[PDB]
Amino acid sequence: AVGACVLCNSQTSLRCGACIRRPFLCCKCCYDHVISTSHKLVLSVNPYVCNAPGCDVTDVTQLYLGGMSYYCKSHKPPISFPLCANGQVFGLYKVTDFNAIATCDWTNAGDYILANTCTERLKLFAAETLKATEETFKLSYGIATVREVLSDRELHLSWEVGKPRPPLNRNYVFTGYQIGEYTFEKDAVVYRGTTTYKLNVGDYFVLTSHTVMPLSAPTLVPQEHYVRITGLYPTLNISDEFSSNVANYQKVGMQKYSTLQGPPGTGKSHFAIGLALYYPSARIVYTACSHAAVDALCEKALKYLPIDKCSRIIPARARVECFDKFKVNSTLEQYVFCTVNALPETTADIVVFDEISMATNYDLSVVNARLRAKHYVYIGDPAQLPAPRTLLTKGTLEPEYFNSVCRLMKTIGPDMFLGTCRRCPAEIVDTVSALVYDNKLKAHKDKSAQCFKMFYKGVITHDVSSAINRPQIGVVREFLTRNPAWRKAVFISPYNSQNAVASKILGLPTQTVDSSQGSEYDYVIFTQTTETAHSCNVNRFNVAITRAKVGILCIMSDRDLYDKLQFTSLEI
Ligand SMILES: COC(=O)[C@@H]1C[C@@H](O)CN1C(=O)c1ccco1
Ligand SMILES: [Zn+2]
Ligand SMILES: [Zn+2]
Ligand SMILES: [Zn+2]
Repeated sequence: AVGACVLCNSQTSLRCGACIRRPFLCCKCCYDHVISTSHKLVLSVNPYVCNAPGCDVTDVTQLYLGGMSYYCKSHKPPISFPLCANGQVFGLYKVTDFNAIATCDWTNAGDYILANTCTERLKLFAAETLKATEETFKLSYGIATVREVLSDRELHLSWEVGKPRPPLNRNYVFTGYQIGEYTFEKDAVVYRGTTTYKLNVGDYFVLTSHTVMPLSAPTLVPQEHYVRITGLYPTLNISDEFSSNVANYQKVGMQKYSTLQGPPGTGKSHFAIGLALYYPSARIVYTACSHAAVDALCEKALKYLPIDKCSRIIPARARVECFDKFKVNSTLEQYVFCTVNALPETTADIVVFDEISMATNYDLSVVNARLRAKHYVYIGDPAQLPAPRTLLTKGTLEPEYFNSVCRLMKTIGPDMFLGTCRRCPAEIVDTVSALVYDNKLKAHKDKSAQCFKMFYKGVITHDVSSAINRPQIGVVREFLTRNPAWRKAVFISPYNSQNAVASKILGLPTQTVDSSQGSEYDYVIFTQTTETAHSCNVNRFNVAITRAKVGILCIMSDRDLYDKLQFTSLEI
């Protein structure tokens, strides 16, 4: 019970017993906490509760010190001192923002704003607290039981009465019972098992709530600026292919950490892998939150880096199919590609953390705790999608509040910015450059004259809360008959239920805006489906239209985003 104050580091025997994390609070801070919030239980070796038998007084403001013991106003001895007095709570070794983080339910955006504007120790407190709250919320959902098995990829479920049903999509991974993790999509429903198993009737599935470990390392280490490249040894013979990033690679060796903003198709993977060719002796650990982002770094490394010095770290609890061309789980190889949740405890000359808009402050801290590096490089784009905040229902979370890295990129600017989009036809580059990049993103490709927009509200239907717009899919079908080259297009929408309907009617491969991030396709057909804050989110809109290399067809619902699209308008 002897620890350090989460607000001023002063040693104390006190912990808040009403806080879900039970943080150590010193005498000065513990008082300021209990007197301002509903939190009145204070813990030490022994809790601050009335020692008199049968007495249920646990409020520290109603308790006193009777010799070396604690009693309430009804049981205290004549010579007794209040525990709460003189701006302090008695203990050993004798904040407005800490109060709000400790008591908030994490359903408002203002909660996440505070979690990113507070001090560094409060960012960790905020991140463990939020993650613990997100986990305890998983238990609130009802158990799903197999009623009947139709085929190898379709079934019917029975839900627990009195408990809400969790939204059916890929963002919700059930744990089957220990018969492997499973996922669901919309009485015909689709079952998806990680471990192949002959679907058992009666066997149940439950969202496996994982334990929230405490945070020790900061989100960002303290920044250091050096006079020369430190601990890294550059080449002189540097491939012309990567010469455009030499000044930026040197910037990386002259700072403890650096931020890189890379809009879609500006060369982020190319920069990440090229940094290994610039410091050829350096041991680089490549990390991201998702397996897809780590796999995209593996694909780029396979093309430029020696395969024998690469290793893809895969957790023994192998959830989904990932990169197979490196030696698996060899932590000591020069190049280690691994998700944040699977990071081993090791050191590196450079740590590259990719897809930074998808990281939370919890992930930022874990990386600093498992990896001790000479240099840390954060790559991503705050104009792209953030990690889903399952508890957030009220307010919109702005890019400067995604995490510490995003906050820096939106306030003091990124250290480096990849200014030329090489993927998209100019119509798309011109649209997103004005929308989210302050006109600083430039097009490399010409206008393709294959970027179309159509304003068509259709009819909005719902599969619970996930939306469907069948008339917008009907407009796509009409378009495909008249433009059969577009049959090679990927259908994209902000809703999985819209995607499910379009998969059956159009036969095109399907992808939500959120799962399309990081990928590129020749042709994209996007239906906005609705005009909600979700389908109108500028970061989501930016990701949606920057997936295309050649052509895009946008069937729009919102007049605003439709008018901003610098595309050829279509009629019907
Ligand atoms: C990369 O951006 C382009 O290619 C743009 C859009 C394309 O339609 C024409 N273009 C020109 O730069 C240009 C200058 C003079 C005549 O055209
Ligand atoms: Zn304190
Ligand atoms: Zn508390
Ligand atoms: Zn009492």
